[PDB]
Amino acid sequence: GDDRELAILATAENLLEDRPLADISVDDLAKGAGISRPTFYFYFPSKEAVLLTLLDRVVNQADMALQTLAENPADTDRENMWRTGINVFFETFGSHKAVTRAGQAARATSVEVAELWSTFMQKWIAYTAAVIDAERDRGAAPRTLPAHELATALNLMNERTLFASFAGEQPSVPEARVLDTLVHIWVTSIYGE
Amino acid sequence: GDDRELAILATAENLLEDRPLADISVDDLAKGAGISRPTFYFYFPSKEAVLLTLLDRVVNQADMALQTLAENPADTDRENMWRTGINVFFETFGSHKAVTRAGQAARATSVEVAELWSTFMQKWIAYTAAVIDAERDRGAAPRTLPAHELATALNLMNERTLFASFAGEQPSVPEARVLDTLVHIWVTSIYGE
Ligand SMILES: CC1CCN(C(=O)NCCc2ccccc2F)CC1
Ligand SMILES: CC1CCN(C(=O)NCCc2ccccc2F)CC1
Repeated sequence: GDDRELAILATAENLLEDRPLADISVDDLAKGAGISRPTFYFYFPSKEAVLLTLLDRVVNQADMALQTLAENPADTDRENMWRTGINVFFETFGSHKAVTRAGQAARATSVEVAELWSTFMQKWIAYTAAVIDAERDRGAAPRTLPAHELATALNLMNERTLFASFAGEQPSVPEARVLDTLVHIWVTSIYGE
Repeated sequence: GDDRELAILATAENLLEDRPLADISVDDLAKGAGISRPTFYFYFPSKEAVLLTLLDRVVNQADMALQTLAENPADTDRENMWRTGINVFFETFGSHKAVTRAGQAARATSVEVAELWSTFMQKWIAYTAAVIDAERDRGAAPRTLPAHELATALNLMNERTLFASFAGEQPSVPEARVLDTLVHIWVTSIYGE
């Protein structure tokens, strides 16, 4: 039950490593999961719905990791605080490159996928702005841009830059340089006069 | 000749303001341009090719504006230098929101559109890095990140952030705040220790 379901999800994530969702069939997913096509339709209405569930898992995994961090302060300078936070997204999405890639592309064709990204990005921006505000209240960060607007641009930078790196797009920051690149821009823009 | 062609381009840009390219027909474009469908096929192979030509015009317009700037230094602080430069992209693409939007979306489905964006973004990143390097050589900017990697992330930030603003995406920086937001992040990340 949960097992045929997990098998479908696992097969899907595996096949997305070798080709886009458009070139993966329900027959492909049913075969890999060791079920029939009708049985597949019991668990999911479409291959699109399978991707939505995989994305939902990855996004929630990042979100839960960030919550864990937010409850367990690492005893560290402000630079490492931001780095450890950005690193949740670098490792979580970077550990699931095929779902990241397919799920980013599905934003264009799926209202549910677009709304999932939007909902979480809104949450992560709100948390970023809350942390900036705390830094300003403690006198460590200067009162420059509206915190929520700065948070929005930094979050959108990370989305575009991380995913371009993972995809090896031209242009992109090399994956082995992208964390240091983003941390630098976050720290200088949050603390800089 | 060039006139039926310009009419097709103008009709296309006008119709893209009210709906996506998928919901615009060649009949729609031929009618608006006051020609027949066969005559249309003389000027362009597809509605896709029409969008590519419109994008090509917008991208080259931004590029030519930047070249103009690069030959005519405004007598100004470093902050206004970067602002005037970012503003080329804000005004050029923001003056052509429907082509920007459709052309951004076509990256997913058109190798020629993806390669056009890539080619120009590579040029703009190279120029950004050249300016940063000049700032470092004159002793105004510190030698922090590799210039080309910093340039890449700042350019990708601007792409994602400007286009989200123009589209009114959730989340996005309000359009009336996006220039100041980007300039702040550019200046603090380029000059900041
Ligand atoms: C899809 C994208 C992926 C990249 N992304 C991202 O790196 N945000 C960083 C969020 C963050 C870092 C440090 C402290 C708090 C905090 F919220 C947003 C979502
Ligand atoms: C599609 C995107 C749109 C946004 N974008 C962009 O703002 N780049 C800024 C480029 C720049 C600014 C100042 C000086 C030199 C310089 F090159 C890149 C391309």
